[PDB]
Amino acid sequence: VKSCKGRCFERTFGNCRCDAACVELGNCCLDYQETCIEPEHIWTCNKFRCGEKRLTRSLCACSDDCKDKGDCCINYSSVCQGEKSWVEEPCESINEPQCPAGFETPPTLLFSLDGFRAEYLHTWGGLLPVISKLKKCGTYTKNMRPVYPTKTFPNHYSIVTGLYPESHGIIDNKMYDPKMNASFSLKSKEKFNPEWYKGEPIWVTAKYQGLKSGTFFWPGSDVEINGIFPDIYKMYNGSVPFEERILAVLQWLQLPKDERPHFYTLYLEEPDSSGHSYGPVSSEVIKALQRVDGMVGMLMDGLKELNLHRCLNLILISDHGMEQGSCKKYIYLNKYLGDVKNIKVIYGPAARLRPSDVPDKYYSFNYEGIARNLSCREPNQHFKPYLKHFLPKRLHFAKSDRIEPLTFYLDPQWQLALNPSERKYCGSGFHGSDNVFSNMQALFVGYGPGFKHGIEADTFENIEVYNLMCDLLNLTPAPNNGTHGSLNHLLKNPVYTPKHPKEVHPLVQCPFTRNPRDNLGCSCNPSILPIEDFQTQFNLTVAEEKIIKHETLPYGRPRVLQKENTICLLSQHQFMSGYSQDILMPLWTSYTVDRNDSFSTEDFSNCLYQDFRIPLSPVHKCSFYKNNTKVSYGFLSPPQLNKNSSGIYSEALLTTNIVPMYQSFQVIWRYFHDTLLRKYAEERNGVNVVSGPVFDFDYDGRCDSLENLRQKRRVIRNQEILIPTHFFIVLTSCKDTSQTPLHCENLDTLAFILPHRTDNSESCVHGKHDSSWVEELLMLHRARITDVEHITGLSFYQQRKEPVSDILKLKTHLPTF
Ligand SMILES: *[C@@H]1O[C@H](CO)[C@@H](O[C@@H]2O[C@H](CO)[C@@H](O[C@@H]3O[C@H](CO)[C@@H](O)[C@H](O[C@@H]4O[C@H](CO)[C@@H](O)[C@H](O)[C@@H]4O)[C@@H]3O)[C@H](O)[C@H]2NC(C)=O)[C@H](O)[C@H]1NC(C)=O
Ligand SMILES: *[C@@H]1O[C@H](CO)[C@@H](O[C@@H]2O[C@H](CO)[C@@H](O[C@H]3O[C@H](CO)[C@@H](O)[C@H](O)[C@@H]3O)[C@H](O)[C@H]2NC(C)=O)[C@H](O)[C@H]1NC(C)=O
Ligand SMILES: *[C@@H]1O[C@H](CO)[C@@H](O[C@@H]2O[C@H](CO)[C@@H](O)[C@H](O)[C@H]2NC(C)=O)[C@H](O)[C@H]1NC(C)=O
Ligand SMILES: COc1ccc2c(Oc3ccc(NS(N)(=O)=O)cc3)ccnc2c1
Ligand SMILES: *[C@@H]1O[C@H](CO)[C@@H](O)[C@H](O)[C@H]1NC(C)=O
Ligand SMILES: *[C@@H]1O[C@H](CO)[C@@H](O)[C@H](O)[C@H]1NC(C)=O
Ligand SMILES: [Zn+2]
Ligand SMILES: [Zn+2]
Repeated sequence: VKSCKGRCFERTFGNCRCDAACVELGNCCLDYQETCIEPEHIWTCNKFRCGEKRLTRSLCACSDDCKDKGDCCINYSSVCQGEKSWVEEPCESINEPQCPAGFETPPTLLFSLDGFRAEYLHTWGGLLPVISKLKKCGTYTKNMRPVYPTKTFPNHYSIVTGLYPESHGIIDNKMYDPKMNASFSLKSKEKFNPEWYKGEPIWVTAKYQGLKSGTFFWPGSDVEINGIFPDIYKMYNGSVPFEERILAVLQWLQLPKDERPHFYTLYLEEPDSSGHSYGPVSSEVIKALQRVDGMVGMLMDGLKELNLHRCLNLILISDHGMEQGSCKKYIYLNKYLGDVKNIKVIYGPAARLRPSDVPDKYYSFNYEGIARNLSCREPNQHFKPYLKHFLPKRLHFAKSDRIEPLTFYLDPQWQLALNPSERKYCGSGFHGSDNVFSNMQALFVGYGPGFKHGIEADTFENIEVYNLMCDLLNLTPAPNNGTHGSLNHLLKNPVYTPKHPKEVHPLVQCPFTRNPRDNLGCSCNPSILPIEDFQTQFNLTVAEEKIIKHETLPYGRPRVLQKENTICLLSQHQFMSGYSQDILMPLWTSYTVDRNDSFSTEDFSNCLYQDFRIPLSPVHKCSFYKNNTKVSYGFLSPPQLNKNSSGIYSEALLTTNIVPMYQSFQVIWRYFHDTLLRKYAEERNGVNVVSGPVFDFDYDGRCDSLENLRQKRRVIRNQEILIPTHFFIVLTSCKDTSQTPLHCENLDTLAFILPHRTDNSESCVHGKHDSSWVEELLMLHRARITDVEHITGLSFYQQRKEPVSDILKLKTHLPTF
């Protein structure tokens, strides 16, 4: 008499009412809403609904017959039969997958929570029980590094292609292509134009190898790519409630095996939506995090009902993080340029500049002009104009013609526009900043038979996930920017065992040739002890060679993977090197600074000794460089480093150990070898060094072919000289500072690809100590060893006893401080 249970919408006499008219009269039963109305709007059972008379308008049922008719709400068993929800069960390991026929290869589901920054789980884990249990029972990283720019379409498409945006063509949510003379927008018909989307998304990879795919939203999944759609896909519609998306995927997993997909996707707009609207630290973001946690729980409860919770490989992921924007942390360019109307500026933290008159002036326009106009205009300026090829190589943001030739690099929390009118609310949450900023780091949790249990992996990049998903589905990956095997440590049973790459040609021989001691035009410091008998000093016993090889190449010599190359090994007492006769320059030197080594202050300028192992060339003579305004030279292995004396190491002054070097770059190079290298050596109990030139004239992150290098030589004093685009450095010590670089159990690495520029305008030098700015520039231009490998065509560490996959893990690491 006091409850609507069983009598929804039936007229009553005397009892509280359960008809629509009761509301206005205020004589409804206490439970009228929960019993009769709520079921039309919710996907959950509760203590009011358990044993309900079936309602015709209810989204799912909590009636006694719901199991038989198979339309129970997902939480029915937990709430109405007192069984445990997935999250309530303790972790148990999934060694053998428990799958139906059709799933001999188990399915993989890629579940994106847009704008879920890694920090949300660090801080709010206690409010997020389901995601917290997936972490506890699964494979987790505190930080997954997204691609630059840290935006939705770029990162989602990178996750399913393993490609940098510069290569997959989706470089932002808004772009212009000058060859197509079209603009890309998420609100335009151009979003569906196949021409934008390059590479091979995993659902295409899967199709070619006999697996069907089912996407409930993913950037690109509603587009015909290489003539292919997913076998099941949805036209984007953000209004579709999360519950309906999850329920649909659970229907696809019940398809008969002939039509049932193996690869699934799920995309939710939260907590990105709430992040923008209310900021990453807000009541709205907390409620949004609890909601997506509940939705993940709904999937797991759903998989459990289907007995697929020990079958399906789930990758819970996000595209990027979220930062608090501020109207006080917004740069407007009109302050420096005036209210000009000939330029269009892409606003945000990944701001870019382009002429209005396109495609006509797209290449011809004076980018360099505005670049110089906007450099070092204030002290502690919060932005930096960069021609795209001068951006740090770690950002891999230049190759595409869709990347405007002038870009801006913004400090954390800072954004940029032309003027206040051409942006949105400045106080909103935002993302797009440098992919190494803490608040831009993303979520990754892997749970299922394929994944290890209770593992916390070191930080990895989302471009590695394509290969991982391919391994989980026994697919052969399309060519991508991931290092295949670098994530084998996440997998119970790795399917791909990587091998170190084999070098194409063997080392050529550079033998001693008797030739006349020639004048090089050098005014050598009298301090330096010249090389009196070369043939004597460099005819080494195999006993003596083995001592040097062990001290300078403790990890093995760099191997050269280039097609056409003639490299030869040069021994010296303190360093080894690979010399290119084809470019008259070493491709790499290797030496080791010990904790108790000496660095000389004695001048060694305009001093060189002839190396009788290679033909003498005009560009190897002090005379070529004497009062030369266009280029100078520098040494790879540092002459300042003496082990046997307290003077200058004479063997380092050989013509074979010099590289063309702009006078402005010498400031950086000197500071590194005089100050920093000594400090590193002390702090780490020694440091092995490998340094060399880099030639990336195509600014594509790859070493240029020898064919291409011929046409890139400059003419200076009627000599053909090849000037490096960058210089690389790779420092290697031990994790354990009790050990020296020659006897490490575990390698601690730190690599740089320093840009080789005619000025130091990048660093805004004037009125600041030399000390500060050089370390700041090194930090900004750090790189993975894998980045160095791709851009030099070298391969390091091939003599380490570690398995290959462990070395790939080490080479793909990027140091964060
Ligand atoms: C990330 O991974 C990417 C995929 O592996 C990789 O990009 C590939 O780069 C190579 C070389 O730049 C591209 O391969 C072709 O190589 C020749 C060079 O001789 C190009 O000329 C050729 O272009 C073409 O032009 C022809 C016109 O006559 C035509 O017949 C061809 O069909 C073709 O259009 C190729 O471009 C390859 O396409 C790239 N793939 C993609 C998807 O971008 C990146 O280098 C790698 N990034 C890093 C930093 O490692
Ligand atoms: C995008 O997804 C939206 C949410 O799924 C969807 O909106 C919803 O569309 C349904 C259509 O059934 C509306 O229901 C209306 O139509 C039925 C059919 O007879 C009648 O009961 C009523 O006239 C009812 O108003 C929902 O009201 C509506 N839901 C919401 C929250 O707006 C869109 O249709 C989807 N598609 C596109 C392309 O926009
Ligand atoms: C490149 O695209 C631009 C912009 O769409 C084109 O410019 C337009 O030209 C038409 C022809 O009279 C006019 O509608 C307008 O002057 C422009 N339209 C807009 C929307 O700005 C241009 O024709 C295209 N082609 C080339 C190669 O320049
Ligand atoms: C079906 O393929 C897709 C998947 C996602 C798409 C998308 O995802 C987004 C949604 C909303 C915001 N804006 S937000 N999260 O602030 O409200 C951004 C990206 C935008 C446009 N098309 C898509 C097609
Ligand atoms: C920068 O260019 C603007 C025009 O866009 C000009 O008015 C201004 O004087 C320039 N500022 C310099 C050169 O510092
Ligand atoms: C030329 O080089 C010498 C030292 O070799 C240097 O002291 C001098 O400044 C330079 N001369 C000119 C013309 O700049
Ligand atoms: Zn996003
Ligand atoms: Zn966003």
